[PDB]
Amino acid sequence: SGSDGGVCPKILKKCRRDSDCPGACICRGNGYCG
Repeated sequence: SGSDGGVCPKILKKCRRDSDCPGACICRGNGYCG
């Protein structure tokens, strides 16, 4: 979850790229949603 579009619920779902996460989420450096 970030800002100005970066909005995400709980993060515990892996992500390859930012849009790999469901919702308006992005991807953290830990290899999971943000």
